[PDB]
Amino acid sequence: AESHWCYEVQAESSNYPCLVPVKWGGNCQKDRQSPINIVTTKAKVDKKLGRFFFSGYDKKQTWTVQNNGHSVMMLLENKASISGGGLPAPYQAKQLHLHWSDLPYKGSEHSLDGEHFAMEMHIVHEKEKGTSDPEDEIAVLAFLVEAGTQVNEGFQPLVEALSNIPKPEMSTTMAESSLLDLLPKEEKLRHYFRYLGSLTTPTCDEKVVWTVFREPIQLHREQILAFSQKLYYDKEQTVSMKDNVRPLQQLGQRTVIKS
Ligand SMILES: CC(=O)/N=c1\sc(S(N)(=O)=O)nn1C
Ligand SMILES: [Zn+2]
Repeated sequence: AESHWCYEVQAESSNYPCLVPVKWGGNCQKDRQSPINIVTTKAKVDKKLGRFFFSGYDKKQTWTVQNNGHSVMMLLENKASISGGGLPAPYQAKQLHLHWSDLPYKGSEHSLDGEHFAMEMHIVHEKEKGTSDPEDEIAVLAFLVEAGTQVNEGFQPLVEALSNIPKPEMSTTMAESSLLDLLPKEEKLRHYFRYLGSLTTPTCDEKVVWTVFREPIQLHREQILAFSQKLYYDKEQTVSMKDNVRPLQQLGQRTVIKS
């Protein structure tokens, strides 16, 4: 590898050389990659995909949030977990991070019926294994974010914290908030899409069971813009953090199912 991985926007916005997505190493060139476009009418209903159970999602916490140089990430340190969702085990929550742009019609990694959303939020969980690595070691819950004029009060603690972590490796503490504050209303999360894929940054390991919820989070345009306005890819603050999005990958011979 001749330089550090980057997103296209970083290569375009700086003279410092870096490895763009089509040139990424690791497992990034293998054939079960994410994100993908989901043709919603072609995903078959699987009745075994029931409701999710969220643990620790309703509890108010003061989360640590940090700029890791390619996103903003909340550290969930196993303080939450999930089960159900047609998942084979409970999964422990590790981190939450986001991908975004500064235009309403792009910013998501996945697309639904060829539509990208303003952001996409990933909550990353790790499988509770038994004795008897796997294709489903990691469960990522993906939520699409739609831009509008509705102020999302739940997001405010996160949005306000952004001012405090402009540069990579900076961390801060968010005001009291729960994970549910960040999500659509729980009852609306019964409809989701499911497929097997990869992590969307190097080394892009093919060990993710993906869930993409049908119901979008509503965020005000200016709450979304706060991400590109307050954050930077680099300590020199030369490239505002936005378009931290991997281009679409081919489904190949994989199948997408839905609840
Ligand atoms: C270690 C870890 O969780 N990193 C991640 S989370 C992730 S993502 N964007 O959720 O698929 N991609 N990568 C590389
Ligand atoms: Zn992600």
